[PDB]
Amino acid sequence: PMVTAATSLRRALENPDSFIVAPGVYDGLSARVALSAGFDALYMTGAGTAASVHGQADLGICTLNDMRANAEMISNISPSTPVIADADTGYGGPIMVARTTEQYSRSGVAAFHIEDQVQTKRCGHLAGKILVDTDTYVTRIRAAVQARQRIGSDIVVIARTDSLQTHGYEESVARLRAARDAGADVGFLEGITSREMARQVIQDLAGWPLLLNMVEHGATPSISAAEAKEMGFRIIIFPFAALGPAVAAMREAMEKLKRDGIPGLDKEMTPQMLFRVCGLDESMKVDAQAGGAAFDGGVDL
Amino acid sequence: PMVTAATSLRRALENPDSFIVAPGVYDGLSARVALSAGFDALYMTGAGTAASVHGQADLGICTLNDMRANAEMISNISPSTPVIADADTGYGGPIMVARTTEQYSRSGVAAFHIEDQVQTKRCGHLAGKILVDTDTYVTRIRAAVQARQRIGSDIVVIARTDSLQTHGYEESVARLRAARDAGADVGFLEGITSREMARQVIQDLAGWPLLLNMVEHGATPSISAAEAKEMGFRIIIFPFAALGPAVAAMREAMEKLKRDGIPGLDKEMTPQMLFRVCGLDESMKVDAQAGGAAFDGGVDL
Amino acid sequence: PMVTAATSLRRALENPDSFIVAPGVYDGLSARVALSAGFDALYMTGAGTAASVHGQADLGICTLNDMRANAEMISNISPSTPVIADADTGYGGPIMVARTTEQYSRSGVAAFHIEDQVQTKRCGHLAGKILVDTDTYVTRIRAAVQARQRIGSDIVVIARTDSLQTHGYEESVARLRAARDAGADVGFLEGITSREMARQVIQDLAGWPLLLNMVEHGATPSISAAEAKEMGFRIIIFPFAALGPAVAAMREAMEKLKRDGIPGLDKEMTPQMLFRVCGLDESMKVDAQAGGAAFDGGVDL
Amino acid sequence: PMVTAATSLRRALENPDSFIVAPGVYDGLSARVALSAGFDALYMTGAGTAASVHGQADLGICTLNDMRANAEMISNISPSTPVIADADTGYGGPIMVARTTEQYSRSGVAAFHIEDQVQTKRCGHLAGKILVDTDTYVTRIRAAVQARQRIGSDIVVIARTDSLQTHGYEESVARLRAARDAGADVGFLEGITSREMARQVIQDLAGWPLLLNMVEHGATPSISAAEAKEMGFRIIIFPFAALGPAVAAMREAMEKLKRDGIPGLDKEMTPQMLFRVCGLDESMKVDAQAGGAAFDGGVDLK
Ligand SMILES: O=C(O)C(O)(O)C(F)(F)C(=O)O
Ligand SMILES: O=C(O)C(O)(O)C(F)(F)C(=O)O
Ligand SMILES: O=C(O)C(O)(O)C(F)(F)C(=O)O
Ligand SMILES: O=C(O)C(O)(O)C(F)(F)C(=O)O
Ligand SMILES: [Mn+2]
Ligand SMILES: [Mn+2]
Ligand SMILES: [Mn+2]
Ligand SMILES: [Mn+2]
Repeated sequence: PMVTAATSLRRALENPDSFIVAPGVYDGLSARVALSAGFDALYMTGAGTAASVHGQADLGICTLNDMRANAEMISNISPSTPVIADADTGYGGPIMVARTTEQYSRSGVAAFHIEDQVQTKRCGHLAGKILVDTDTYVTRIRAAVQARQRIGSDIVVIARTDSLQTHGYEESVARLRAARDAGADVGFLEGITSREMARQVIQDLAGWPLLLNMVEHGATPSISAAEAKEMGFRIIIFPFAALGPAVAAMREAMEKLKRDGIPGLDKEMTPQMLFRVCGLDESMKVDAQAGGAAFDGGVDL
Repeated sequence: PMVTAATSLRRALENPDSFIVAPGVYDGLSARVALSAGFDALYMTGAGTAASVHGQADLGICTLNDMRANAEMISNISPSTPVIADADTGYGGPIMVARTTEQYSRSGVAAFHIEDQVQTKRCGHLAGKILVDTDTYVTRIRAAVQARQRIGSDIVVIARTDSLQTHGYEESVARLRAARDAGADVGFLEGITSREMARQVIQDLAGWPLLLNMVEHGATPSISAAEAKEMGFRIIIFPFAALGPAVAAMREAMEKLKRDGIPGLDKEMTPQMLFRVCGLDESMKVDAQAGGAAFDGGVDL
Repeated sequence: PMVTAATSLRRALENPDSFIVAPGVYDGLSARVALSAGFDALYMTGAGTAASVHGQADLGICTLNDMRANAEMISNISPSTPVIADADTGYGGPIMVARTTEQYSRSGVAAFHIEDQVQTKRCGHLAGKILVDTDTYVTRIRAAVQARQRIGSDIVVIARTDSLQTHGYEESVARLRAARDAGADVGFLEGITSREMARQVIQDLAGWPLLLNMVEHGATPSISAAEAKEMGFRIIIFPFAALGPAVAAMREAMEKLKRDGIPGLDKEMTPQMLFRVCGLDESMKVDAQAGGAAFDGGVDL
Repeated sequence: PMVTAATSLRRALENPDSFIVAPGVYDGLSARVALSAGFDALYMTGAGTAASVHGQADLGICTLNDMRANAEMISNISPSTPVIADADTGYGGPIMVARTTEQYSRSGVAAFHIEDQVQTKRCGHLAGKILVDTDTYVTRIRAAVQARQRIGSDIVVIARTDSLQTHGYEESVARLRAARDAGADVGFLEGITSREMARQVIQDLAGWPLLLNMVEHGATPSISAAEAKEMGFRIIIFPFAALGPAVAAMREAMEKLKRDGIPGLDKEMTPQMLFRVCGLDESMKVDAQAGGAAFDGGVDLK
């Protein structure tokens, strides 16, 4: 019997108390660090995938192949951490949304989210978004739900709406209701603009687990994880938890290297140290375990 | 016709006053950030490829597919900037050394490096490394040379040897010699153990450009670029330039997130901020030029 | 001094007397076979690709990754042989049409066609098609011409319209001329319905090279290369010239393997014969010239 | 729960009565065709993958990435039909054999085979084969077996040796044995020189279910389905069963296209027909059921 984190994430979002905290990772390393810090959930950012795999802004540039491989490898770094993964708008219509679902399920991906934008989608905290009508939107969600059923996957279907910005509060809620009716599992109102409004969605969709996108310095005012739990939310996501820090530091680092002529990393950061963050030691156990002798001796010095 | 940065680097390699300084990057973000900071050349670390793409240590886990893809994107962020891309051992015998060359060429890679380890390779600063003999190795260096000139490519072939730690300085120099005769453009003594030895290679192989691999806190004492230039090297790489610092900053930041429950990114790090680092302005022009409406009134909130 | 069939074909189309016959190929095998036949050009069918890569119909399930990979590899079987690569609707808006143009050009592709359906397009001989408005289409062509030009590519842009069935003859022509004005290299009126439309269109955009798509037993009367040349076409393609016969042959061989329980391939299908169809001899030479003893001996017996 | 055709097959293999007939497919077309002919199992040929995905010979060109992708798409067309996928040598040492085992399980691959060649392998019917040593090889086998249990897959680890051409019959059987020992489920003596040795090897490795690779016009004399069943094989594969014919038919099609200046395909082959061979109807039902109307009025021309 093979296992997926969809299952125990699914049980937790059925327990009305357990609260899910998920930092936003974008590649192998951010995922290894966020694990070491002791988080019990990860979020694979679409934006961060764009950044790292393409060097590109969050503009629909990422392909299903792109997202799925990244989502996959992030999922099996630790197969019991549920991974919540971006899936943008489904990489097409029903035919495509199902492949994405099927794919993300086989991959061990614990949840994903489908938004209501046109396929050449935009970061949610960006102006001038373009949406698809409610009918097409429900059709994506209904495909993802029917797709998981057919293969018996527990993968958690998260319905994002980007419509607040363009269409007003009332309409985004009509969309979330309509996604709840097609069988979605969690509701995702993107870019909540106020505490009044976080409070107001939660009651308007009372008893449906909702998710908060705590992207900072965008449309959404700062809510700590505790306050969100307390407000009623069931999941909070921090898409730039890794990406932000990593940018500031590399920048300073490259400017330092520029004036200086050598990086000057702390003497702690040895290649073995750096490798250990990426599972060196577990990787050599695997070799010694199967009769191999390549890491005979260790690996220092 | 189409241009590649092979020809600049190969040209610059001929003027013996030009000295190529290339920091390590390992994904799009590090790349854009290295570029933003004014570097004239980039080095894509294999180790860093393994870590960001796979979350794995540097042990030959990366496939040609992984490597090339990552090489092409990094190379095309800024087409006029030369990129020296790790090619491990050529991912096979000659047949593969050859596809490796052609594909890196087509990708717009400016230079690459092939070493004398078994395919199932390992970072050069760990104990244990297992090598192939001199003939096989030369076969690889010859395969790259032949495949480049067969397609009319100016990509720069860097001959590396990982054989100092087990076979001794003398052998290491003998393999560089063979390689030089086989037509490599640049010598790569991995894991130079002293300044004595740095000055010494340069002399024993005088006339022939050499790379210094400036990985700190490993086998090589800390030599700055200015100093390497003065010794007589032609290229200096720093594989962990972005990676060390990103690992530190993210570890920090994830620890903060865990205690704090909100990441607290500096206010300067809006979503737009971060996309703008990843070419958002330019992506927005392509559209407008083409001329699209998507982006109309930009994206600011 | 890297080179590309794109430029060879650019030139062909500059002289109106040149006539181009390009059979459909969909994978490495079809490609080798068609090359062995002596054909001077290839057409990588999108439909085709979907069937081999995915085991799926032509419904817009291939992503850019799929199509670029296939196109590149086909293109580099015989680098001197121009390959006309299907490129669907460009895999998104302008941003993606450039990435498509850039990648295809780096891959050695000679030409590609962009059409005017929605991104979840279907084969042009199915009913139903859904189209985007003319402006949105022109925006695509325009991005490919621009993208071409920013990078100095000679790649041929082929403007397709699927508008005949839904909008009729004259809207079709209107769209085509609109694309010509945007810098497109070749017109492509999908599923022309009569031999006199054939001739009407050729004088309707006279001076401008036109492609005939000779897919049989859908929408288009059966017209030959001789006949097409005479009519005044510049390029004739046959998406299923390899595909169909392969299907039918495999169908019959699977029944016969069904009943008889041993395939009974002809005495000449040895493994080695099959391999020589795919460059065994040439890639054994690659090795030797390097050279290892890998195939030292030969491979036979 | 998601269900793997690897279980249905593990269990089929405990039945001493179940004989598995598996034709070699290599792309989606050749999968879809094999299925409709009614086969209950498919074989992904390593060789055929090289040819179709790369245009290249069977020489170690394919990377794990390559092979997994084909193996995955091929398993999931009919997800209840077991797919036995080539795995070459496992693309490196344990670490890599582990990843291969893992990815092939997630993909739905029913079985995969691992050989004792150098990682730059060649078709086991070419000369020149250069092997690795027994220890090294058991390390590979033991790793796919440990990887498999670490994650709880039913995936069937087939053990293959190429050592017959190079090191003789008795060494060939020593290797195959060392490997039953490290936990492999199915044995694969590749390139059987004669029919009395096909009879012999079953005897020598009684207890353990074996696979015949029936590649025609190489080293192995031609032995049929019922005939290998009788002798006592559990699995027979025909790696070129899709690819031989396709080559012959395409060569002819090209000659005809020069002769006639048009393929002259049969009235039967409408685009629709070929598409339906590729599951177009299934595809269109997925859209309708999800509420999409993209295929309203259907898709046959009017
Ligand atoms: O992380 C993401 O990709 C995202 O979709 O959640 C987002 F943050 F960019 C967003 O659009 O909000
Ligand atoms: O960065 C690399 O991949 C490298 O090869 O330069 C190295 F640093 F890992 C090394 O092997 O020294
Ligand atoms: O081969 C193709 O992909 C094609 O676009 O030309 C076609 F045949 F499918 C078609 O749409 O005519
Ligand atoms: O199909 C294959 O790749 C194969 O391994 O079975 C073979 F036929 F090439 C072989 O090695 O015999
Ligand atoms: Mn996103
Ligand atoms: Mn390296
Ligand atoms: Mn097409
Ligand atoms: Mn094989």
